[PDB]
Amino acid sequence: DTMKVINDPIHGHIELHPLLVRIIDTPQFQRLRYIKQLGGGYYVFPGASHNRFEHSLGVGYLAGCLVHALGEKQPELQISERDVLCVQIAGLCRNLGHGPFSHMFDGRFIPLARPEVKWTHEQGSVMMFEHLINSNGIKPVMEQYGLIPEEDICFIKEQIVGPLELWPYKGRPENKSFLYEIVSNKRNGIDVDKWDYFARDCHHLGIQNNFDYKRFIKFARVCEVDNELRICARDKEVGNLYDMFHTRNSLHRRAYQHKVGNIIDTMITDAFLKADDYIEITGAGGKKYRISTAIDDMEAYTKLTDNIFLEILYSTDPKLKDAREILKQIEYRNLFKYVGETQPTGQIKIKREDYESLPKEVASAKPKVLLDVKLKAEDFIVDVINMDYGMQEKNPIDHVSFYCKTAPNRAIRITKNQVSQLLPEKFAEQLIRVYCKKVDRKSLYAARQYFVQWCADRNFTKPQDGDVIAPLITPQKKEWN
Amino acid sequence: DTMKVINDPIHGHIELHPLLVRIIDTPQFQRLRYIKQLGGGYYVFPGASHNRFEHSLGVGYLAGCLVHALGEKQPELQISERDVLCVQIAGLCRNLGHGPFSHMFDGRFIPLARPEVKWTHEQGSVMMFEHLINSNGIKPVMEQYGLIPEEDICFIKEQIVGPLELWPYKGRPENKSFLYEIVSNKRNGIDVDKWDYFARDCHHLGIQNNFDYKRFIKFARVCEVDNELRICARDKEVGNLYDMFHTRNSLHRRAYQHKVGNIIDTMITDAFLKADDYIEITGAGGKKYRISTAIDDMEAYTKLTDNIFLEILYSTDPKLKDAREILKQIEYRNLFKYVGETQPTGQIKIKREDYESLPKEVASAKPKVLLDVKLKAEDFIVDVINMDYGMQEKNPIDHVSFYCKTAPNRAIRITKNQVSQLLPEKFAEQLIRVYCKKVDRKSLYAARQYFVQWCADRNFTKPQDGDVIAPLITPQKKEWN
Amino acid sequence: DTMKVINDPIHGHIELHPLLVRIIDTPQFQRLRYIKQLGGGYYVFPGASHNRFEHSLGVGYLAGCLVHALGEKQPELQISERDVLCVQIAGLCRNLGHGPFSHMFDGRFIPLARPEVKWTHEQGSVMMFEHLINSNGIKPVMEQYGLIPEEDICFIKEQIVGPLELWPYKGRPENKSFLYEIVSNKRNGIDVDKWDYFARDCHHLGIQNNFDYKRFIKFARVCEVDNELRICARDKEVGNLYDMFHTRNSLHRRAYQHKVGNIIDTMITDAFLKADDYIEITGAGGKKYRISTAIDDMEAYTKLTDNIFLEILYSTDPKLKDAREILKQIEYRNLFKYVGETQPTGQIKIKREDYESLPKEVASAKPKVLLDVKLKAEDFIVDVINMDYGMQEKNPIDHVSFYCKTAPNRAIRITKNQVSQLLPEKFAEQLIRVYCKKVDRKSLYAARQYFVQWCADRNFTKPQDGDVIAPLITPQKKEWN
Amino acid sequence: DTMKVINDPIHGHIELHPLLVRIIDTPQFQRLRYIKQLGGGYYVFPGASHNRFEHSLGVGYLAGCLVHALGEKQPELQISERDVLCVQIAGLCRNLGHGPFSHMFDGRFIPLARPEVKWTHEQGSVMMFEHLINSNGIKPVMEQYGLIPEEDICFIKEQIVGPLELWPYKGRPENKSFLYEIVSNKRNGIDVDKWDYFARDCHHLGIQNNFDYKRFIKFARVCEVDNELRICARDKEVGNLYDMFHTRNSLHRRAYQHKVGNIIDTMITDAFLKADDYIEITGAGGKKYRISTAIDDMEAYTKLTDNIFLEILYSTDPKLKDAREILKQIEYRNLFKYVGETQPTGQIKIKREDYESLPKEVASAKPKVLLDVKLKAEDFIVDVINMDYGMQEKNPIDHVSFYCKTAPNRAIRITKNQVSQLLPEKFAEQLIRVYCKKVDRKSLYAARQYFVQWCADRNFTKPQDGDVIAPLITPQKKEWN
Ligand SMILES: Nc1ncnc2c1ncn2[C@H]1C[C@H](O)[C@@H](COP(=O)(O)OP(=O)(O)OP(=O)(O)O)O1
Ligand SMILES: Nc1ncnc2c1ncn2[C@H]1C[C@H](O)[C@@H](COP(=O)(O)OP(=O)(O)OP(=O)(O)O)O1
Ligand SMILES: Nc1ncnc2c1ncn2[C@H]1C[C@H](O)[C@@H](COP(=O)(O)OP(=O)(O)OP(=O)(O)O)O1
Ligand SMILES: Nc1ncnc2c1ncn2[C@H]1C[C@H](O)[C@@H](COP(=O)(O)OP(=O)(O)OP(=O)(O)O)O1
Ligand SMILES: [Mg+2]
Ligand SMILES: [Mg+2]
Repeated sequence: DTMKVINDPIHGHIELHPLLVRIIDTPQFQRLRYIKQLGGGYYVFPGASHNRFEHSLGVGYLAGCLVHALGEKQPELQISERDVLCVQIAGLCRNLGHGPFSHMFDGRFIPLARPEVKWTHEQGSVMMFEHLINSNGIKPVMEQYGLIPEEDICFIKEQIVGPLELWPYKGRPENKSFLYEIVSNKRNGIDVDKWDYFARDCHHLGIQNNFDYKRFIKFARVCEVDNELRICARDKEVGNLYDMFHTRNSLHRRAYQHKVGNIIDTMITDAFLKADDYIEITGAGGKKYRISTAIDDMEAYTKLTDNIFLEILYSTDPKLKDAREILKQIEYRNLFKYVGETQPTGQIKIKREDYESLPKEVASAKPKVLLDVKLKAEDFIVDVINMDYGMQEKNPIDHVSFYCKTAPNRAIRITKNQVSQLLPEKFAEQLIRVYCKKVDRKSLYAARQYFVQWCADRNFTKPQDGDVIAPLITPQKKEWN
Repeated sequence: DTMKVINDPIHGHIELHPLLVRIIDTPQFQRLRYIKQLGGGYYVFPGASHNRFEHSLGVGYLAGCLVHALGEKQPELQISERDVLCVQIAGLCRNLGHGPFSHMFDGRFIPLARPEVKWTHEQGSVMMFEHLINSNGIKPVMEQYGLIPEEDICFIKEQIVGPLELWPYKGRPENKSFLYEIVSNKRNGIDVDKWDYFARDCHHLGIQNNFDYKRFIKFARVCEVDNELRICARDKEVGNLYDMFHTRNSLHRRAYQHKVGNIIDTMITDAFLKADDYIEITGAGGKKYRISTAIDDMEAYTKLTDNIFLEILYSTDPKLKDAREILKQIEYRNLFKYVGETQPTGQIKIKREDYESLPKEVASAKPKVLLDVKLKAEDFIVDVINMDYGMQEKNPIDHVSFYCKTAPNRAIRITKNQVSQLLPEKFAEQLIRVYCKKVDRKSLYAARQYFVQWCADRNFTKPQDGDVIAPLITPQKKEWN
Repeated sequence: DTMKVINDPIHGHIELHPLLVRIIDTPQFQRLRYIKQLGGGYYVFPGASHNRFEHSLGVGYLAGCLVHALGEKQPELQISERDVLCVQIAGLCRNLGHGPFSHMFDGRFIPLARPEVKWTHEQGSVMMFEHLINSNGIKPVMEQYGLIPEEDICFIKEQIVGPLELWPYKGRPENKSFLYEIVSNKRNGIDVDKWDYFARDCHHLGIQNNFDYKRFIKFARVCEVDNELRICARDKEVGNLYDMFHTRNSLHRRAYQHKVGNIIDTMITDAFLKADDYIEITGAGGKKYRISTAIDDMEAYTKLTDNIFLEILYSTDPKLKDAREILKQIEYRNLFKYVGETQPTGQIKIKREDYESLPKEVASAKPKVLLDVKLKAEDFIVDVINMDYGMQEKNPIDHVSFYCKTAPNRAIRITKNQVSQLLPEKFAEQLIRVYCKKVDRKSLYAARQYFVQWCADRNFTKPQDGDVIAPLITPQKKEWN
Repeated sequence: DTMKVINDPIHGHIELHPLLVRIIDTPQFQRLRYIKQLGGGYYVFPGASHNRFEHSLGVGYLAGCLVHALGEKQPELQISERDVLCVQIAGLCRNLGHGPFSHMFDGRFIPLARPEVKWTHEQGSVMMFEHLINSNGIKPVMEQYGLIPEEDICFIKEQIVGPLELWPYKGRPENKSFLYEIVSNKRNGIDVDKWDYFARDCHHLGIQNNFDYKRFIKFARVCEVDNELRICARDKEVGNLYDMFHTRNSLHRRAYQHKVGNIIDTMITDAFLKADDYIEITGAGGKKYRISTAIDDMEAYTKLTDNIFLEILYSTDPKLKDAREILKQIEYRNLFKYVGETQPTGQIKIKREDYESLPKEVASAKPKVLLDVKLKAEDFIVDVINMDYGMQEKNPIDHVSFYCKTAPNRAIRITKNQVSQLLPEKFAEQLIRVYCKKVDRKSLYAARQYFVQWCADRNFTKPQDGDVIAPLITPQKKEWN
């Protein structure tokens, strides 16, 4: 075995060490070719045909770039080939746990199908990784290339999911703490995963990426912070970091949370729920699993991909008729109709436990307007989106360490006010989208009146088109005009 | 209904007329989302996740751009909105007949599964188009927007597949002849289909595109040629056109005929053949079809996409065991091994009827070298590739008309010698690739000796690495050294 | 004369009407080839070799695109070919008044050389335009293509500089008000000039552009607002507009106000001041002008370009020795040294009349630290930069009109709170940079102590590296720590 | 001093070793900021504002990339940091000898002004380099970083211009022969200089680059060939190399030899010739030089840049009136008129000594057509362009060595016939362009008749528009029709 070269449109020619090739050439990894990165986003942005596979290669490549760069600048860190390979493998493998249509599956479907469970793609990645290693005899190959499976497997998993519980990590000691900041940065979110998806998603979406990760890599250094060795950024690059999160937020606003992409994800989720009793996936020892239970057996999960969509769409079984009809309405573009968007005001924050009650509230509103139809709770969908800088209300740049050119080994902190007054005052907000499942002209007119009335009753912000869609409703609220 | 905007990474924001939206939002068209543009190419170029869907949008867009541009420069042509819509629809729909993995299906699978049939994606496109129109009530909508279904449906089909047999077309008269040169140019191959795939494939492959279609559109004009109105290019742009075909050939050499992408297509084709008896696809009136017969019923063909690959891979049926094993070997990257490449010499041309005899010839060669194993015909795959400028031995630029700035309405011809002596002397050639199905070190060593010996016996060109892979064989042939 | 095509790396093949060609092919316009778009920026960003010439072509092109797009969507506006040409010409000609090194000349040099004068490149553009027309016999050519010089020349000038003083414009009536929003938008700054520079500067700088003007053009419409016809943007595009200004601010932070690019501009300005007595530029009737007075005669101003830099650098005249030495220090990269950056706190705002007093304040600070050298006012440079969203403290999106899909003719307003809580709370700030003209190690150490002490005394923000450069100074200030 | 980072739009963030920074920050190098890469090309392609400075940085960067890559793959080569720095410096400095408007100066001007001299930019680069080193105290700095000035300066110069005289080089021995193939490859032309200009020129021209140098670097290796260690390319990459030269030839056809860019270069050259007696450039010890003699004194040559154009344009001296008028006609776009293009036939090859006789031949032709004016030799310009693959009639790929994956240390040769029959049969040709200095309609009509008659008399190829521009002349020649 020798090194392979892969040509990636985003990063160019990437070299893969033979051990990485071995990990990649397994059913568990190759599975990612059949999972769209952006789920339902492809149904709005036709360039977004890309899958988790190629993103994982990129993440693995960049993880290697950063660890190599640090080793070259700072030989005193004693970064070994072994460390590099482990960081690359964690990079390659942090997406292994994704399900059909990526975030649709763990963000919408599993929470509704198995409310009692607490599941994340991160956890799934660790489980799939263990399955990949054991099913394919990778441990001996790791030993052949100088890795120590016991410690290094633990390291790799910790890089993906955090401590499997004071230094809380066992795979490496504090003197190598900075290695835990590369693939999945739990401290402030600044990691190579973002860097790849910014660049790759932009390339495919047809929207231009504003963040320069190559620059960041050039200016990164390791310094001592509170008895840990951590990655620090050059002081003057702080603005670029603020911009990185701004870019992330723009991408969510323009693409990842696109109102129609989301309703498509929602429709697909509904079809999966209606199919979940009837689709069987064979796992370990021939045992049969459902879409919602395949997460319990990695052998079954290996075979759970976007393919399920087409299996349902092309099914002839009358049991799958309701699920199949939903997908067919997607194809004919008879989608649930977007009614509008609003936001909470002041300190008001909508809790997850209240999401189910919201359609009922909308249907209970009593707009003083003449209506041909009356709508019921089940006619409304309410989608609540939490937008933030990756740390709820917290500013991630408060959790970043910097260095200055006159003392490159001395770590410092930079506050928001030392950067600019043009920065956000808050770092989190919620958007509420409302859609109507009845798509005829009269139902939609009515849905608009209910929605705007509900916004007024709850003291939410005025929808942007409120005066046009509900001219009889908006004047009651002085605050709006 | 009003016009929709779609954002495409290649062309930007494309406007779609409501009638086009209606055609697009049907199962027949949306199907193209599940068919990879480059088939097995994705297994070599991980950026090439793109599907026929987005390519079709682009072709439809560019077709519109060119016809609009000509109408704006030359009002005297009397190009109508009706003409524009018809050309856009033909652009959109010329890929409707593609099967799983695009060219794999009509280039390898159908020829082996149904040798008696003569099938092409072009023919399939016309059938799928008719099916799309009839199944979805499109005719009334066409009338609503000023089209005349009888004439215009004929025009659209003729644009895709040529005369459905003097002027041989019925959908438009000779004064609109130039319209037939936009979507699928049967005269010289210069059409909007190439322009989109050059740009889109390059974007995804990570290889840079050298052809500027926007420039070409700016310099295009309609002039009278032999009592037809044809599209002419500005004289000085002739070099750019030679370059366009050079680019096409480079793309085939680097990507579309990549030796490993082709062997993956071949392995997938073999799995399909082994599954063909057992997969059933439901068509019109509940009748059941096979992969190879789905082409006879468009209702069934609608459901025949890349999904078949995963249906086989994930199958548990013991009947599908052999097919499923082939695909699994793809996942583990245990692929048939490439042995080498050579070309015929002089006037020698390999005929299609002789393709089957070639593995037998290779196995019959008697290299004077010590071999642990003897290989048989069934161990060898011989792939013959015809590379040309789109017209067999003919130079397509001999079939292009030009105009000069001093007389923009007078069409002229330009010969190769009026352009450059650095151009090709021939416009067609054949490549022969040999692979071995036995992948162990000793079988591959042997396969190399047989292959090189066969090249020598047939007086084919010396493989580039011949002296390295078969040092005992190459010296016998004086011609090589 | 017929239309010319130009190939631009940003916009592709641009078509130029013959009248535009005639305007372009004059000494007054071609001058712009010898004036760098980014001035001293090229000395930091080596890709920024681009000149005002090519930017002007782009602005003229985009101005045409927008006016054409609006006319095609809304024929009822009665936009004429004449209107289009006039808007294109204003676009082409709004940069004609730039001087050597663009903003350096009217932003730094003229204010210091001729404090009594009030001069702007805008004013210069109008003067140069009039000169161009009269010197080159353009009026007859304009009449030949259907323009009415009296009204249209007025219109063009008004588009550049605003009313040459109710409806305050004379070149077009209120029903064509929207035309005044294309080239130089005095209401909110959203114009084609920005669009071209964002794209072109980014292409040359090596920083990626986040704003999509093509999208914006597609969604733009004209609606009635307060008895004027104005350009409106689609409601949901409001986020993209906020982002456009954010992008502009990032470009200023990263590139246009780069600390070293600015000090280079400052050094060049100083050399020009020292040369201003001795360089003579011949204007109308052989009369001689200086660099600072060439603005009074357009014939002389025509010959005032970046060339002055080299004329000084290559001079042998002993009178120009001091000016020439400054430029030589640029070449050897012996630049004034950047000491640091800080900002005012609270309501504090530095007025233009106080800029001269600032070096003196820095030199008067009394840091309690042992210093080998004492520095004087003349050793310090203080550069005060006003950063905003183009309207001082005002939010430009408050001055934008929108429309919604359900009523495309009805203009509406959108507030900040209807968009996001992640937006800036303020839209303007000031940055203060300090540099030292003594570049030796001991002077620079001292300069750092003075600077930080001055920040503390004035209650400015703590410099980011303050604790490292002045550890003995920073602890006195509790606010900092 | 520590390493600097520069952001280049083509290569990204490039790191510069402190010694390189010192070389760059001198008047001799910074000079290159005032010399356009493409000369008169900017007057046709307005994006091509780029200068030799930024190209030199890129060449220096890529030279470092390649030497680093080879050292990392093959530690047994013993490539030292010293070797790397020397190769970078040669890359940085191989453009130091370019004159105003780059190839215009050594390709047109010097050959006409100083026919007796044999001058090339290469020679100029060595002289400027020596001047740079000596004038700026660089030798000590080189010693400080481990270079040995005697040997290393010799090595650097040899890399630029070849042996200054079996192994003909003194700066390194045969075991380091491969180092001489990086910056300026005298064997086959495949070097980092091309790679940068392909990418950078394309970026600025608005034409897309087809060659992937990063790929080439990844597949490059050093192997023993005829008792030298040389750079070898992977066998299968041979097609990409053919394509690289095809790309180079396309760029010449489309841009570098653009008919109008060339006539502008010719006009500028004529102005320089007319100014050469009167412009004085001050060199060593105050001595005065002319444009054509500044090459004899590097102090003077340091000050000879594109500035000369503007010095002439802006001059008031009546002696410079004729030169100044030529440049003014450029600004008004009153250029010499292109008449047509043709090529020699068969074995016919035009020698340099016959270039001067060609205008006379054109004027002596006797077209049997009625002409209002008779034209003289001095009215015609004949531009003869030799287009090739960099080695006259020779195929450079015959001078490239390859390796195969099965024996990476064994160098091999590949012939054209082992690659493709679609490759050129010849590797050199000549183009003849004719222009007329009389631009009125009747002169140009007449010029066309003379030109086509001359083509017919000389048995050159038929101009593409021949039948249109000279319908009475073309029928006499049966060969044409
Ligand atoms: N000419 C090319 N230009 C750019 N990318 C290419 C080119 N050829 C192939 N690629 C891409 C496709 C793959 O991602 C990657 C692997 O390339 P390739 O060198 O063809 O691998 P290989 O496995 O077929 O060759 P090998 O015989 O060396 O193993 O490079
Ligand atoms: N900010 C953005 N930048 C670039 N492209 C975008 C942006 N938002 C959406 N798109 C792309 C994705 C889709 O292919 C296309 C659809 O645009 P959009 O106007 O969001 O559709 P829509 O159907 O949601 O609008 P409408 O509200 O009229 O229905 O544009
Ligand atoms: N092959 C090419 N690709 C892209 N741009 C090109 C090409 N050739 C020329 N250009 C650019 C340079 C100019 O900006 C613009 C003008 O092209 P060109 O057609 O050569 O004008 P021209 O004036 O020389 O031809 P004409 O003979 O029509 O007057 O296009
Ligand atoms: N935010 C940015 N993004 C991209 N390029 C940048 C950015 N800032 C600066 N550049 C460019 C300008 C230079 O070509 C190169 C390095 O600039 P910069 O890091 O600011 O140098 P510097 O000399 O100001 O820093 P210092 O001297 O503080 O080490 O990168
Ligand atoms: Mg391989
Ligand atoms: Mg610096």
